[PDB]
Amino acid sequence: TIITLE
Amino acid sequence: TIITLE
Amino acid sequence: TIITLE
Amino acid sequence: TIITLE
Amino acid sequence: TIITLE
Amino acid sequence: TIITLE
Ligand SMILES: [Zn+2]
Ligand SMILES: [Zn+2]
Ligand SMILES: [Zn+2]
Ligand SMILES: [Zn+2]
Ligand SMILES: [Zn+2]
Ligand SMILES: [Zn+2]
Repeated sequence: TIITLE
Repeated sequence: TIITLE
Repeated sequence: TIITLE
Repeated sequence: TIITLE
Repeated sequence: TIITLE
Repeated sequence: TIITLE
């Protein structure tokens, strides 16, 4: 699982 | 699962 | 699992 | 922002 | 921001 | 910011 917030 | 918010 | 906030 | 995975 | 994985 | 993994 990948969760990314830039 | 990939969740991305830029 | 990867969680990233820049 | 809310991201939830159960 | 809330990120939750159960 | 809250990050929770149970
Ligand atoms: Zn993954
Ligand atoms: Zn995936
Ligand atoms: Zn991983
Ligand atoms: Zn919110
Ligand atoms: Zn918040
Ligand atoms: Zn907070």
